[PDB]
Parts: sequence; C-alpha cells; structure tokens
Amino acid sequence: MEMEKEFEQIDKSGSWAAIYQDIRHEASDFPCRVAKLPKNKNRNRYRDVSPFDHSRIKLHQEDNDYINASLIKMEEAQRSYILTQGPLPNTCGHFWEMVWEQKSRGVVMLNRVMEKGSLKCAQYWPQKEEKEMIFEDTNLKLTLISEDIKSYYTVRQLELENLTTQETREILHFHYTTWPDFGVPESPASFLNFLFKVNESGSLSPEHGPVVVHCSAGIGRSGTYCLADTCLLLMDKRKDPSSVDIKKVLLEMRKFRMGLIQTADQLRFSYLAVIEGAKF
Ligand SMILES: [Cl-]
Ligand SMILES: [Cl-]
Ligand SMILES: [Cl-]
Repeated sequence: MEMEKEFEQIDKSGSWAAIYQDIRHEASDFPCRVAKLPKNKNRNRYRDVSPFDHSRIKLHQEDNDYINASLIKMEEAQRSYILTQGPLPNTCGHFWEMVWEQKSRGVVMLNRVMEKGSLKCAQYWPQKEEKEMIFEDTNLKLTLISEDIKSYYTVRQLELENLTTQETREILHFHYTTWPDFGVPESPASFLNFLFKVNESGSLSPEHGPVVVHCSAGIGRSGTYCLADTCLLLMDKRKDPSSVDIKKVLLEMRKFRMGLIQTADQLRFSYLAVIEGAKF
C-alpha cells in the first residue's frame, strides 16, 4: 500500500517529472570505451546509448567481441537479464550468437520492427515456417516452428541450430506487439499478463542463461520490463513487500546499463504495473 500511497501523492502533486529527473541526476556513470571504438560504429543503433565496459556482453569471436548488450545482474532478486538494442541489419548474426553463447531460452521484444516509419529493429526472426533464416557470419540457422498470436502479444516457438555442430535449441520469442506509437499503454493489464506469461514459460529459470530483452535502444521499454519484473520478484521473495523501493531498484539496474526508463511516463507506468501486479 505504501507504494500506492506514494503513487497517489505523486499524481496529485504532479511530481512525476521531478522524481524522474532526480533519478537521472543520481544515476551511475561508467566508461563505454569499447562501444565508442570507430570499428564498432556500425554496431550501435544510437550514438548516445552504449553498454558500459564492465557489464557488456562479449561475443566469443576472434575478430570483434562487441555487441550493444549489457548483463543486468540483480543480486537480491537472484535474476539476471540481458538488455540489448534491437538488432541492426548487420548485427542479427551477432544477436543470435549471443543467444547461443549465453544459453538463453527466451527473447522478449517490446516494439514493432517499424513504428511511425522508423526502423526500430531488423526483421531478425522468420515470419514464415517455410522461409528459415541462415546467419552466415555466425553459422546459425533459425526456423519458425509455430506461433500463438494474441490480441496484445504473440509467443513464437523458434528452433535455433548451430550449423557447425548441428545442435538445436528451442527458443521462445515473447513479442509484446501493441505498445503505442507515442507514450505508454493506458493500462498495465496487458503488459502484466505478458510479463507473467514470460515467467510461466520457464525461460527465466536459473537452469537457463539470462532472458534477452530488447526494444529500439534497449533502455526505455526494456527498462520498464526489467524494473517491473525485478520489483515483483522482490515482493514475492521478501518478508515485507512494502519494503520494495522502485526508485532504489531502478538506480541499482542503472549501474549495469545507462538510461533505463527514458521518460517520466515510463516511470509512472512502471509504478502502475508493479502496484497492479503486486495485487496478484
Ligand atoms: Cl577502431
Ligand atoms: Cl522502443
Ligand atoms: Cl536517462
């Protein structure tokens, strides 16, 4: 209830922008030297969103280990997430190499490939069973096995094959397809349904590698997902759920990737999701 009382006060006083800017002022700042090397320019979608050196995911490849992706290790929640930008036309092989190397079971996608004409990520998985994809640079094959299309999101069963060894893995693609072109969803019900479905699938089990979460830059909608999921985990784990301080959780996550939650509306939406999910 305390988080809800705080929410009602913030709404009443109109202080979402002030709270959000306090977060930005306190956020950690660590170097991103590798992301800024000239040879990595075309591996970054946005010049102002980079992974920190200390938490970036390294590809196991001799020529260039760089991908714009960060390991968010929430120690108290005992859950790890990989937050990444939506893959570029030239980094789709890198993306699936990362999924393979990190042993991830689930991919969470929070955008449409094109929004208001802007390409927010490449078409990095097959839309049709009969047109599988081959990533020649990383020697991976990806096939659509089936998909379950719902009103607010789609879940896909993908088969990822390492063509070198012929080993195959099932990857679940959790695609929230209806986040609005501008702003945040009016209600968090569909987002929470989605978040619970990811958790119910087993993809977050400590038996697998970290779930991979992405949007356009990997910080705004992805930040909302990680923040809400961590907060709901903590409420389920701790003895006093009213003890969960969403701003503190968000500052902890920002130690691992810059810029998580990109507007005061996304912050308010994260509060709504956590308050409503806490009630479940
Ligand atoms: Cl260079
Ligand atoms: Cl986005
Ligand atoms: Cl920011």
